[PDB]
Amino acid sequence: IDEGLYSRQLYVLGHEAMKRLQTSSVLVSGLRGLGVEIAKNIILGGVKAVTLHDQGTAQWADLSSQFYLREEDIGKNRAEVSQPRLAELNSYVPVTAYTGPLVEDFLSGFQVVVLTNTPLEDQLRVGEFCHNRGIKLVVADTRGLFGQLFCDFGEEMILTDSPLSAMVSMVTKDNPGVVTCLDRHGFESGDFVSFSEVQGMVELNGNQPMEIKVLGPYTFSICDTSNFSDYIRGGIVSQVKVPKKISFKSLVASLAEPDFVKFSRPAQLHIGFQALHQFCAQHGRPPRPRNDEDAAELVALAQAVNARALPAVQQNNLDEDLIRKLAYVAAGDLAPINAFIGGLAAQEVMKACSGKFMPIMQWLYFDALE
Amino acid sequence: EGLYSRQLYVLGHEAMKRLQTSSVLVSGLRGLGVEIAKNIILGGVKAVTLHDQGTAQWADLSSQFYLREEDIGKNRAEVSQPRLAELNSYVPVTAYTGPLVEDFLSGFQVVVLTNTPLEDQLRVGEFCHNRGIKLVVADTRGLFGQLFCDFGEEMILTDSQPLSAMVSMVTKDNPGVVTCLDEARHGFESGDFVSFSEVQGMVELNGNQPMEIKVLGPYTFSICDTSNFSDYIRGGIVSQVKVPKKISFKSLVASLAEPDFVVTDFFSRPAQLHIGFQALHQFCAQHGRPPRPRNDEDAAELVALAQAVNARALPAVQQNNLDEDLIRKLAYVAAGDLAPINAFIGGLAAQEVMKACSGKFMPIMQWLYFDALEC
Repeated sequence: IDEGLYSRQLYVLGHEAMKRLQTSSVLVSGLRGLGVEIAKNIILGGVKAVTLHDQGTAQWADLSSQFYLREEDIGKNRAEVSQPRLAELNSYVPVTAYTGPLVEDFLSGFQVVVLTNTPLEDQLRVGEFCHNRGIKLVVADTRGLFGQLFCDFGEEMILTDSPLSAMVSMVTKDNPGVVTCLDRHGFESGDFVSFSEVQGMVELNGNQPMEIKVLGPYTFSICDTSNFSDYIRGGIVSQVKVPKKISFKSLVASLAEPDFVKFSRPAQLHIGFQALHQFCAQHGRPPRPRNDEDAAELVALAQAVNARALPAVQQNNLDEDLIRKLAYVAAGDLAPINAFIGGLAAQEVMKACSGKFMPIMQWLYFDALE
Repeated sequence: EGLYSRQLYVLGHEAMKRLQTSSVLVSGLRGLGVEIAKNIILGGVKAVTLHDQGTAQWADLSSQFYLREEDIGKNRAEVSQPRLAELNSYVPVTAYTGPLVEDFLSGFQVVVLTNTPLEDQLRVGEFCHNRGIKLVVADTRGLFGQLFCDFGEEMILTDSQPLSAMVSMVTKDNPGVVTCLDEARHGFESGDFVSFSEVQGMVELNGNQPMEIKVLGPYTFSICDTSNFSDYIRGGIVSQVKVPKKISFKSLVASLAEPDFVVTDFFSRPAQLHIGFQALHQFCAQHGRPPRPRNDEDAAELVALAQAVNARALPAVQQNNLDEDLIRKLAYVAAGDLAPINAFIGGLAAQEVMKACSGKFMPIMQWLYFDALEC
């Protein structure tokens, strides 16, 4: 909408004005701490609908961080237990539970998929599918003090970013208002624009950036101006944001060729996280703290992961200290971390759900106590 | 003898069974506050007290998951409390709906302020600083977040070319004792955290998490218990990983005026938000409401308030050219109460509370300012 201005759309996207057309349905997979934080945020955010997927049952190790699980739930399905309490967050957002396999024609009924507590192979599988049939993917993970966030919003996303100016010769009081000037173009459509020094309709000056619709070299269409004051000559226009198609690698691709985005050494976490999946897949558990053996194993795995990695990621010297910290600190499931990363993950979902604002560039790594 | 990274987990709330020393006040039960509370309770602090004098409003409901439409008009702290109490049977949760008087405050080790007017933030912060009560201030204005920490001039924490020394002996004992002849040996003090490589015989020392050091003489110091290790044979290098410092935190009053910012300590934008937030507080105290979202006159007033805050500002904060786009944005923005933001800021603030209760770890040095945009 023309009336909806840049700052104002930033809100509506970030769950403000919840009773607005909501178009994207979301699968949140994995209902341990991380996923229930994400699902809670996402339902309060008011996305069209939300399905909670889990094939695992509630375990003692899950109780600490999952605020909707109790002692009376151990052994019952995590999604089925969480769904009633999550459904009560708001009347409008339908919450459903699915305990089946993430089969391709099931996933296909979704615009967004969040993966949590998911083995690496399943991430690659689900992710290549999602990327192929256009489903937007958020992958989120917490290993003690460390966090990981991935996004593939598909090889197409129109993103707003940020400067050429023109000199206002006239603007109408029409719906939409129509700006003019002397010899201005390149504004095209979808550009957001700001004003200053506009005599007459002073209201255009301090306004939010407005979406533009170019009609020609001298004229573009601004936000509706019917209920404003009449115009007089003075005034300059500027260009505040422009759209760009950003192309996203699939998870399988980005894993090998990762673009990174507060932690000082993400490529090493990246390597470290890979090795961690390899460890868990071997042993069936993460590394125990107070266990210098598991940590040595993880270092061996990290070294090999580093050896096999493409020249981009590949480190000349990998931080074995950092890897050992990751091993010793992998057992942990810590509410404040989950809540924090669950926060970031939910804004990713919201971005994937509408608006097209700039998503995390596939990989983000975090240290809590650096 | 928890090794160092095990210690980080314990601070985190990894084990809630072990003894808990600090009781916490969370004031303001709006969505940001309830988020912090819920995190801190799952985290297993000794005791939480929820404070709110205000009643559940329409705008409170989108965040603040516990509140529903039925709760409108009931006190936010009291509605929030039974549900919060179910999260952890080890953690006593109770509501208080009275004013923040000195008698009430004095019992707490850590006080968290959300939803608090500035003049109340400063009065409370002067008090907590004088008593050595650790303060955390957390705020959300739509897409913008604000985070503040005062852990007292009493705060000690460990931090990071690293000092190295050669090992002459390690006893097999509880605790084990290291003998070291290096001239470097002088740099190592009690409470340093230390790690090893190249140790022969007692190989279990090379793998381990950094352990805390107690110095016994000019040539010796005591590490973690090695009673069940293998006999030390020869060689080895002891390196200094972490080193304890005493940092002094400015109280909130002083810190408002001379802020140290973070994601700068782990340039103009936070200083400018700092101003905006100050401006925003003044605007709200005057109009009894925030700037309306579609109102350019509100936005232009905040710019004038902010421009004046800037003029009074000190060189740490003051700008030659104030980004009025940022201020106008913040005004267009203030109404917002977004769940993913409060959650994420509420995660961070909770980590801080944790550090305050049992932390030798680096809290936010002064202010952390956030915008919901990423590079």
